Amino acid sequence: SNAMKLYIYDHCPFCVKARMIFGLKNIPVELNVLQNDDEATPTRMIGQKMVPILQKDDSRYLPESMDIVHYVDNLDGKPLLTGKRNPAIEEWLRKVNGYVNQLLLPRFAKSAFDEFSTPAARQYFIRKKEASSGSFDNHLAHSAGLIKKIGDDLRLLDKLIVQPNAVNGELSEDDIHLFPLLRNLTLVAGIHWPTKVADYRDNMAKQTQINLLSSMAI
Ligand SMILES: *SC[C@H](NC(=O)CC[C@H](N)C(=O)O)C(=O)NCC(=O)O
Ligand SMILES: [Cl-]
Repeated sequence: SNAMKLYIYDHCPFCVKARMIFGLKNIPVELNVLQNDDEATPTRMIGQKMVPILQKDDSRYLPESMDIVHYVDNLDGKPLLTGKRNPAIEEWLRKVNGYVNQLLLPRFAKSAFDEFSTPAARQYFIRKKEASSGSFDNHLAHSAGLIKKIGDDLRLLDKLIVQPNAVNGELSEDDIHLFPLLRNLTLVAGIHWPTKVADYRDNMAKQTQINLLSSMAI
């Protein structure tokens, strides 16, 4: 038995990270999606508006995706995170995460994630992102080129994925960082997915108990 709760936004890759170990280890967790404009709830918990937040069995709260990942992986004394990391994956992720939000943010803002269920929450998101990283319409109008870019980058990634259940052969923090990106990329209609990338994406979604977004791709 456990009483763990995880406060999230469904679109947030850090929140996906925090959910992964629960799925991989079959540890129950109660997901609670917060409205994107809700400052008060997370502030009561941790003193700031940030997700993910884990509520531990003792009722105390733990923020920071990777701290949650390691706490939960370590709680039973037998971690699954046993593998080496590949500097090439860190580099690839840095490069892709540098431009990918031009595809993702405009699509998140148009999609049925629970954190955007109210018009106010959706507007809050749009306003904040557009005031920081530019026009959603401009980015959407550049989709063809951006889609070709991610397709090209995915072809290299394909050659680096060792197997569908571990990017480097044994599960590592590279899986924790890679899967959320691939999972959010399934919201982007038009991408050419290489075989090994698709197999890893599909298997990891199954093993982590985290849905892909293909059914609402746009
Ligand atoms: S994706 C939503 C945002 N979360 C984070 O960026 C978490 C980063 C932490 N360092 C981590 O958990 O690793 C977020 O909560 N945005 C603030 C907001 O007002 O939406
Ligand atoms: Cl990320």
